[PDB]
Amino acid sequence: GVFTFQDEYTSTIAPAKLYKALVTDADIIIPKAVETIQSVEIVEGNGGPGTIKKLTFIEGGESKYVLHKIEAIDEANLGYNYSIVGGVGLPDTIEKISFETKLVEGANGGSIGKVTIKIETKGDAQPNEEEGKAAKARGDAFFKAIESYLSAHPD
Ligand SMILES: COc1ccc2[nH]cc(CCNC(C)=O)c2c1
Ligand SMILES: COc1ccc2[nH]cc(CCNC(C)=O)c2c1
Ligand code: NA
Repeated sequence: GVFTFQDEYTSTIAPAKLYKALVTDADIIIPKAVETIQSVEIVEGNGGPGTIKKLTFIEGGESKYVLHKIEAIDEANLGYNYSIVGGVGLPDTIEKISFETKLVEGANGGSIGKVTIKIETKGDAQPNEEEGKAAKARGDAFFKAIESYLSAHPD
């Protein structure tokens, strides 16, 4: 099956500066800002499409990682697309999960962060609702931590 999900986040922060933190300078900023993420590193590639990044994080007290493959990166248009290509544990019935993200101008010089998630499953399997809830919350917390960090570090 094929399933879509969307979420949106608002910030008082300007979109180009949020995108620099989230994407350009992600390998430095994300582990500083996000207290459950230990590291974000390039496993292979030059930063462009095809690049594989490894995000190491703690969950339930246990060290885990996930691998992200960069699918599109467009700084001019504040766009970044990636799919999950590996990690700890099993996908179970999840064949594929990709993300499409964009930042746009929001209220009073601020931003809106838009994320579209596309999940492909085996046959008639449905995406797990408890894991969806957890993912949704993680996304919220992630975007919020980045905002906190940038605010606490004017520039
Ligand atoms: C969670 O909210 C958003 C919103 C707009 C976004 N743009 C770019 C990213 C970063 C995507 N990097 C990772 C490791 O997921 C993003 C996140
Ligand atoms: C609360 O922040 C966290 C904590 C652990 C994590 N592992 C992986 C991600 C990336 C999350 N990116 C998006 C677009 O949802 C992550 C975020
Ligand atoms: Na961290």
